[PDB]
Amino acid sequence: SGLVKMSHPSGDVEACMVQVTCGSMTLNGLWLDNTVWCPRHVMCPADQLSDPNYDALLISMTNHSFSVQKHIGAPANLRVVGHAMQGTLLKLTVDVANPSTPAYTFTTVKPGAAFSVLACYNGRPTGTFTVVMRPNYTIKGSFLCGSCGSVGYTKEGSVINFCYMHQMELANGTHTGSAFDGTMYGAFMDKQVHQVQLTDKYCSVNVVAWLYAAILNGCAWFVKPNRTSVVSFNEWALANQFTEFVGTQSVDMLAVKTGVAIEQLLYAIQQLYTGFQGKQILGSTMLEDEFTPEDVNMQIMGV
Amino acid sequence: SGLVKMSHPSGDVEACMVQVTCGSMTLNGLWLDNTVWCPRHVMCPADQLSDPNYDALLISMTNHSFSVQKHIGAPANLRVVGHAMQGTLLKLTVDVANPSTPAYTFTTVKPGAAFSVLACYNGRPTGTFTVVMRPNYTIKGSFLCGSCGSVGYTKEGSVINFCYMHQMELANGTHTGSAFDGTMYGAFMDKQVHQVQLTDKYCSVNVVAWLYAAILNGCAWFVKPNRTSVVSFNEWALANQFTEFVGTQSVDMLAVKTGVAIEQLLYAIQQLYTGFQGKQILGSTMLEDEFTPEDVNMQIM
Ligand SMILES: *[C@H](O)[C@H](C[C@@H]1CCNC1=O)NC(=O)[C@H](CC(C)C)NC(=O)OCc1ccccc1
Ligand SMILES: *[C@H](O)[C@H](C[C@@H]1CCNC1=O)NC(=O)[C@H](CC(C)C)NC(=O)OCc1ccccc1
Repeated sequence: SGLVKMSHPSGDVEACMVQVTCGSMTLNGLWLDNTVWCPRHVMCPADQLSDPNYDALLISMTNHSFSVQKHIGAPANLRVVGHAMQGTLLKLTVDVANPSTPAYTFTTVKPGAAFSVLACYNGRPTGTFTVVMRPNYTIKGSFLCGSCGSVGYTKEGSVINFCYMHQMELANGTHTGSAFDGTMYGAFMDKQVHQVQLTDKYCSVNVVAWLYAAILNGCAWFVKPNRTSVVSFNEWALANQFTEFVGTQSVDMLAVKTGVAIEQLLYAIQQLYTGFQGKQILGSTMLEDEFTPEDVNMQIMGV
Repeated sequence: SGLVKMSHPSGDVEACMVQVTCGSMTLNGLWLDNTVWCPRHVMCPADQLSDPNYDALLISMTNHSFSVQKHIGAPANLRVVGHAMQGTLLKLTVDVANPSTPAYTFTTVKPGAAFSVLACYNGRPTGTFTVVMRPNYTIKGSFLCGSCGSVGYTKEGSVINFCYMHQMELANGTHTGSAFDGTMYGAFMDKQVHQVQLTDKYCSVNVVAWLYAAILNGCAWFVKPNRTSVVSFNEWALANQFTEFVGTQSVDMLAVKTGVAIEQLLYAIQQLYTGFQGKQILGSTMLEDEFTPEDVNMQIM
C-alpha cells in the first residue's frame, strides 16, 4: 500500500526534553525559551494521587522544590526562578533560555488528526510514534510508568506545533493528556480515580482517505456508481457510531486525482460497514481510520 | 494493546544525513567520520537506469563530479577528496570528519527483525517509521522519488547499528536496499528492470510474540492444552507460508511471564491460520507478524 505510520524526525524536540523532579516524584518536562512545562501531578505525593488538592500543593512549593535536569546533549541543572500552574500543567521559569529552542507554536489537535509523540523516561527520549486523536479524546499510545511529560507535536514548516503532554492511562489500554493551555483532552481529570470514557467512533474523513489510498493502489472493487450525499451520510453516521464527514481540500485532491467522487466513497462506507463480503481492502477486512487525507497525499502522491 | 510501531529517536542519525549530487541526479548520503555513503546509481543518467555499466560510470567520475552538502544543523559544503565503489554503494571520502559522528557499527538485519528508517529527500530528514525485514528481503516502506540513500538502523544502548540504505521500489508495493557492505538484500540488483520477487511469508516468531501480547492483555481464548513441538511446527510451516520458528531468550521471557508454553502458541497458530471462526484477537481477524518479541517485552514490560 505504501502507507506507514510515519512520525516527524524527532531531533528538534529531543534537544528540549528535561527531567523534572519534585520531592519523590519524577517525570519529563519540555524546555522552551525560559520556560519548562511538565504535568502538575509531579507535585503530588504518590500516596495522595486519587484526591490531590493541586492548589494547596502549589502553595506549599517554592522555586527550590523543583529540580530540572537535562541529560541529553549538553547536560545542565537548570535554576528554577519562578513557578506557576495553568490547568493541569506547571510552568517553571528557568534562568537560562534553551539555546536549542526551535521555532514553535502551541495548538490543539482535533479528533481524526494525527500527531507525532516522543516518549521519554527520566528526561531521556526513548522512542517515537504517531497516533490519531480519537473522537473520544484518547490516543492509542504506548506509555509506561514514568512517561508523563512526554510530548506530542506536528510540524508545519520549520515550526513545531506542540499539541499534547502525556498525563494518564485509562482503564482500557488508551491514553490521554493535556494541551499546552493546560486543559485535558476530553474533560478527563488528572486524578487517580476511575473515570468514565466516552465511546469511540470511526473517523469518517480518515476512512474516506484510506479508501482513496486503496484506489490509488488499484484496489477499487468497493467502488460503484451509487452515491450518498454528505448530508444523508452524516445523518447516517450519527445512528451508526461514525463521526460526521467534513470535506477538506486534501480530500478534494484525492477525488480529482482518482476520478472517484466523495459521495461514491460515502455510499461505499455504508455498504462496507455491513461487512466486507469476504474480500479485503489494502490487506484489511475492517475499515481503517488511522490515516488522514494529508497522510495519503504526502505518502502516496508526494503532495 | 499497548502496542505501537515505535522507532528510535532520530536526532543522532539526522545529524549524519547529507545530500549527494552527481550530474543531474540527486539523493541522500550518510556522513560518518570522513566517509559519505550513498547509492551508486547517483552516477547513472535517468535514461540509462535500465542496464547501467557502473564500472564504466565510476571510471569516468572524478572527485569533482560529486557535490556533497549538509543542510541540517550547521550547514556546510564538503570537498570530496576520494571516491570508491563497494558493491551497490559509493564511499566518498570528504576532507572533514563529521563532528556529530555517533558511536556506530554496520550490521545486516534478518527476516522478522524490526529496524527504524529515517526517510530523507535532498538530504533533509522528513519522516521516520519502523519496519520488519520481510522473509523475501523487502520492506513495506513509504518511499518516493528522491528518497534513495535514506538509512535504516537499530540502536543498542548508545551505539547505532546501521543496517539499510534505500535503493528501490518493486512492482508490488514494497522496497529494498543495501547493507553497508554494499550487498543488496535478498537477490535484487540495482538495475531498473522488472525482477523476480520471491514469495513473502509470515514471521512465526513475530506471530508468537503477538499472541503473547494478547495473553498479557487478558485475551487468551485461543490457548489450549495442546502442544506442537518446534520440529513439527517447522515442518508444517514450510507447507503453509510461514517461516520456521527459532526460539530466543526474548520469547522465553514472554513464555515465563505468562506461563504459557511456546509449544501451546504454535498449536494455536496452526488452528488460527485456517480461520478465526468469527473470533477476534486484539482487534484483528488475521494473524499479525509486524511486532517482535523485543517490542512486546519493551512496550508491555
Ligand atoms: C504519569 O506519569 C503516568 C502515566 C501512566 C503510567 C502508566 N502508563 C501511563 O500512561 N502515571 C499515572 O499514574 C497517572 C497520574 C494520575 C494522577 C493522573 N495515573 C494513571 O495513569 O492511572 C492509571 C494507571 C496508572 C498506572 C498503571 C496503569 C494505569
Ligand atoms: C531512489 O531515489 C529511488 C527510490 C524509489 C523511487 C520510487 N520509490 C522508491 O523507493 N530508486 C529508484 O528509483 C530505483 C533505481 C534503480 C537503479 C535501483 N528504481 C526504482 O525503484 O524503480 C521503481 C520505481 C521507480 C519510480 C517510481 C516507482 C517505482
